[PDB]
Amino acid sequence: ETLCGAELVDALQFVCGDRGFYFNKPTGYGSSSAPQTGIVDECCFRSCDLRRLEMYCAPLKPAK
Repeated sequence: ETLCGAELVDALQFVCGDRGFYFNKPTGYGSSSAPQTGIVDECCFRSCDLRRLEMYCAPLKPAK
């Protein structure tokens, strides 16, 4: 059905891997912030798909 609490973190840990993850979707400057909203709203309170969930993975960088 949905992903919450520990299940949500396990999912984020598995999908994101070494990259790590975050919970609040970015908003961008001099904007509004429905206050601070993110993955709980998208994947726990409601149903989300893999592509949505993967948007909460942090970058990788790299550096050459």
